[PDB]
Amino acid sequence: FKVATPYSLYVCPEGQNVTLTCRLLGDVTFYKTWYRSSRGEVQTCSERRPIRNLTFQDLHLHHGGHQAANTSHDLAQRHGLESASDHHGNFSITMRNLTLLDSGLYCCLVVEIRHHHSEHRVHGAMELQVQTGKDAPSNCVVYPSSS
Ligand SMILES: *[C@@H]1O[C@H](CO)[C@@H](O)[C@H](O)[C@H]1NC(C)=O
Repeated sequence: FKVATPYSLYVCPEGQNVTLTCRLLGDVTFYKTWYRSSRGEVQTCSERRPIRNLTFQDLHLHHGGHQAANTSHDLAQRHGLESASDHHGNFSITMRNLTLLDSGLYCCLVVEIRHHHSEHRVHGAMELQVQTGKDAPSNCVVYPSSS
């Protein structure tokens, strides 16, 4: 049971939209959320820092394997953040109108809860650099995670 991050680096200009993506390979509930963190030597995605004033708890989803889930219209409208899990193990966070305060190390956490004492936690890490200089790209440049 594991998480694939297609892309480890996203380099976007201010004012763009970006979707950060994690993909799930593998009844049971899932807890899935997003937070900014840091890339430690032995542990990455431990510390849970806010994304634009919201926390992993605000952005979290809780859904069954036959189920999709997304954050509310009022969250999207108010914070320009949409977190969404489709039926195909695609888990994403869509950020509207990037500012330089959006840069950071983003983590998707996915918890498989098979039972009260049976939780498996997996995370994916990806950097978002929001650029502001004359050389900033016209839209997101993205760097694959692998091969
Ligand atoms: C970002 O997304 C919204 C759709 O919610 C759209 O109105 C806007 O044109 C988009 N901005 C860019 C730069 O694509």
